[PDB]
Amino acid sequence: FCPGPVTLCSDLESHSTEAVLGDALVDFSLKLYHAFSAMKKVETNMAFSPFSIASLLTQVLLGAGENTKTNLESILSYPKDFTCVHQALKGFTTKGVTSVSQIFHSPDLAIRDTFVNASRTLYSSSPRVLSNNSDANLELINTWVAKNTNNKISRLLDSLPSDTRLVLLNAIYLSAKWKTTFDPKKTRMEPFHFKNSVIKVPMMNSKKYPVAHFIDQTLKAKVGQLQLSHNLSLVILVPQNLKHRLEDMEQALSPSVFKAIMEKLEMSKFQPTLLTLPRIKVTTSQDMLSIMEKLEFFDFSYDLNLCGLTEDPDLQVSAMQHQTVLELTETGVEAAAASAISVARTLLVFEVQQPFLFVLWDQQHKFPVFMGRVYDPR
Repeated sequence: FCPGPVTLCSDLESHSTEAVLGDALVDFSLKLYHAFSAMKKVETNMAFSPFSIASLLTQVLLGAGENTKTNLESILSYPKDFTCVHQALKGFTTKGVTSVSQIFHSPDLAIRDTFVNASRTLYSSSPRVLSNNSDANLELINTWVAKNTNNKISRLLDSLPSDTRLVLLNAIYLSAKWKTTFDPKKTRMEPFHFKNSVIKVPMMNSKKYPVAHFIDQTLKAKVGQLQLSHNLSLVILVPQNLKHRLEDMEQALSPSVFKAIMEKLEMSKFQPTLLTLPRIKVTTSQDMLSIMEKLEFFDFSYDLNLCGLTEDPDLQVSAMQHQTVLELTETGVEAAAASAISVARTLLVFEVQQPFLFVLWDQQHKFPVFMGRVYDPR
């Protein structure tokens, strides 16, 4: 027994589910954030895409039965009978990233016909078959990923198991950039508070950068939003004083707090601000089967039901890999506006000079495209 293929939703029904999906992706983002943080060493930079990971998992969900279906739904925070999710996900795609997801399988694993067309339609690729030797396959996968990421991700995999039957892959990079360009002639070495010490890093600077910002009292953090191209923004969360550790802020960032931060920002206006921050440059490669286990999802390596994908009775995911590349330097779409001098006696300020958490936020559909943290900008 296996659930028959999911039925397509009308356009109207699919638009109604955007808000549900937005809510789930926020929930899911936080579960990932803590699991990513639990896998990594204590004071490290990281960046991941809840959206593109969710999309990959949802494409797997498309082929799941039994407990795996329920277990995936829980992880993803989807309610039962969320059948339009596969179309809504496709509608949320942002052109400010290039994301590539793919399922690769051995030749001895037969993919069902009903999964092939559903997959292509809804996720823009049907599963791809691997070769009969594994050296060939590594290079097949890495070349495919390079090809499809305009060479930003050229080594998604270092190795593969020798008995590889099913591989799940997502690679993603940010192509959007700052709506307002930073003047590279102003970038300056400034202090950044890291460990108990002060280090100097290059900081992008403006005296009047449009920033929407406030102070959140539950987080004890300054919250600032910078506008990007493609209806995306970067939201930066920095603990107020050096008194506060990023760790404590991480704990306090619940889904309600997170949501509230986002609803507040949609209503906060962008204002001329004295702004200082490092260049943000983070690449993270993560074995996602360890993350799925941290999230207490075990099905990929034990008792898997992907009956919709394949009839094969002895199935496990041999590898699941995610890579984000996220880079924001001075380059922006538009030149800074001008003002005549000071006029102002009081100027707004937002300076990023200690470890911080970030969310790259989709303003149109209200979800996190990326999330992560920077401890050391070098």
